[PDB]
Amino acid sequence: GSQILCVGLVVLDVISLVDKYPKEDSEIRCLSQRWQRGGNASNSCTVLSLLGAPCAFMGSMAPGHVADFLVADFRRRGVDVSQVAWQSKGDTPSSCCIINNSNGNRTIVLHDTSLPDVSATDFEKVDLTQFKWIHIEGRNASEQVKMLQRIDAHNTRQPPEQKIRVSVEVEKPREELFQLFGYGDVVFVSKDVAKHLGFQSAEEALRGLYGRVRKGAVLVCAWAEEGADALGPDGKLLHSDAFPPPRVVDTLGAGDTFNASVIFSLSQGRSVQEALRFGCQVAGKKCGLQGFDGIV
Amino acid sequence: GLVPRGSQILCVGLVVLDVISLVDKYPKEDSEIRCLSQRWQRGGNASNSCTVLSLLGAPCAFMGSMAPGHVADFLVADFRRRGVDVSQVAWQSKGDTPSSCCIINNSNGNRTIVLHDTSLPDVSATDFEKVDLTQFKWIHIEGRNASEQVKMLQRIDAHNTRQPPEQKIRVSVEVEKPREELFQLFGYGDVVFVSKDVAKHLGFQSAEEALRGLYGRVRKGAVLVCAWAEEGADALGPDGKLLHSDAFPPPRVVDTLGAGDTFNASVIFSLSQGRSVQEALRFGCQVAGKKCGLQGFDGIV
Ligand SMILES: C[C@H]1[C@H](O)CN1c1nc(N2C[C@@H]3[C@@H](CO)[C@@H]3C2)cc(C(F)(F)F)c1C#N
Ligand SMILES: C[C@H]1[C@H](O)CN1c1nc(N2C[C@@H]3[C@@H](CO)[C@@H]3C2)cc(C(F)(F)F)c1C#N
Repeated sequence: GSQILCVGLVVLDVISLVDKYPKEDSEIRCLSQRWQRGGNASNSCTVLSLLGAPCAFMGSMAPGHVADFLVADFRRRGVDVSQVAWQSKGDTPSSCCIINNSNGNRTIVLHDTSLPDVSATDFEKVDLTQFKWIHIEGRNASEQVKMLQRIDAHNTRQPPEQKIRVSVEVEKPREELFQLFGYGDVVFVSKDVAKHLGFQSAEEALRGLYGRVRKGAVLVCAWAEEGADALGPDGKLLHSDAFPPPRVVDTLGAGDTFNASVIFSLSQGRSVQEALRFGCQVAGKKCGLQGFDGIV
Repeated sequence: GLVPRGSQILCVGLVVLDVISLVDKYPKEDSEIRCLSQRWQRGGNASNSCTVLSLLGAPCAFMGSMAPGHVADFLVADFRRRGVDVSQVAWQSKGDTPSSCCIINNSNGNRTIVLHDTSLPDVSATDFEKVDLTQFKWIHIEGRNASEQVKMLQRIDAHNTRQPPEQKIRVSVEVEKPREELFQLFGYGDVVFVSKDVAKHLGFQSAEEALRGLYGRVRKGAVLVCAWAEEGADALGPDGKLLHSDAFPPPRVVDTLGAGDTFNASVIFSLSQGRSVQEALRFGCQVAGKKCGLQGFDGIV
């Protein structure tokens, strides 16, 4: 019961730092370039390791030079990679990220290689005893529901102090993913998902979606520079203002920084209010830096 | 390994990793869109000409700057996949190996480019001075860092001065960017290639106008070459006779990226084989035309 497991994507982010966002049909020169290990669950693993949490990553990779870069980067961070679902078909996903140096805006052109996703059969072969917390990035919902049903079955057979805490992230406005609201002790819903469901604020989103979560769950919604809100079974709306840096330089992975920090703070026994504040604090600190170094 | 004396064609210039993404619509700032296709391609003028030389059956070598890393590894493996000798690469301790990002809009064919950064130092005259020239029969220089490249050209001239006419290294220069610093390179090389883009920026409306207007800038005996895309290419040598070749357009145009480099490599290859300027022009247009109907460089020969 020592590690935090993150199930989701690992993507090579090919980043270009620009003075201004390029206009269509133009040729602009970038200021600088870097390769960064990306993906939601993968970025959250980076943040958890930097916060001092033992953590593991579970996701699909294909053998090759890009996987080697990613594996060496995970290993450099102290991220346990023993649970990686190695594939025999498809390439590892990669993406072109354009980071605007004047405001930190990040634009992503993702290349989805259509690598097979982590399955419920892959998850069944995992020894759950070493994990205190399991975070699932919503992707292949029907297959992930079976993974969540397996964690529930395990917890059923465990004393309350040995129960694995669960968090779920619904970040894409995909109908298939909305069944994941009913799973996990902590549900993270993105601003994009909230707006696509017609909600104009985090408070509207939380009140409008709480009926979809399981009994006792906490629903969390970060609204970028407007801060973040949480709603638990007591019906009390919790809010944290954002911690914007004076100069926002790189927002790529800000949401993942927030998720990992909320998870970390809750796993340390801190209140939902404290975890919300800590999440914004670390997300804000990150927005003032290129990448994840120096967040702690 | 052992490279036989006077056997290789060297190309000095840029190598870049081109990340090309095809999108249904241009992305709005701060958005996450999925592309239809994404390909990593080795680019750069000297680099593309190297690919074409290898496919034409010429032993060839690339000289350009790279920094150790994963971008360089991909580029090195791509050069090797194309049979390009990479022993002359100027490995750098500072800067990034060039990487560019091209977004192609599938709904209108628009190309948006986020060009590589300028952190990597170019091949210097000091780097070039440490190169034993005996293994090269032809040295082609892609005009970049002009003042440094002039010293490289002056070194090749010094070498040729003490060689019998059959062991003299032939030289070609490409002026492809409309940058003033590059225009001093017109005075170097047995063969000078001037792009349509450079010609138009100097106010020339055709290859004939460009060749007649710029011939005064080349060294005694040099041949000035100007390809004008689907209008074909022209050459002008010391005899004052304008030479022309019509283009050889493919039945369906698929990919024109690297067509100019294909033409340069083919002209160089044909001249290195002892063929006339007229024959080399025609061969250059034939290979450039064949390439335009193909995706990439496979199947050009
Ligand atoms: C997670 C949320 C939490 O609600 C505070 N925090 C911030 N999110 C920001 N986002 C989110 C989205 C990225 C893309 O992944 C864009 C920008 C920006 C800032 C900041 F104000 F620093 F600019 C902050 C903060 N603090
Ligand atoms: C090198 C020149 C030479 O003058 C014949 N050759 C061609 N160049 C073409 N270009 C070049 C430029 C790309 C942009 O990267 C546009 C298109 C097109 C054709 C073709 F007729 F096939 F379409 C041909 C030929 N042959």
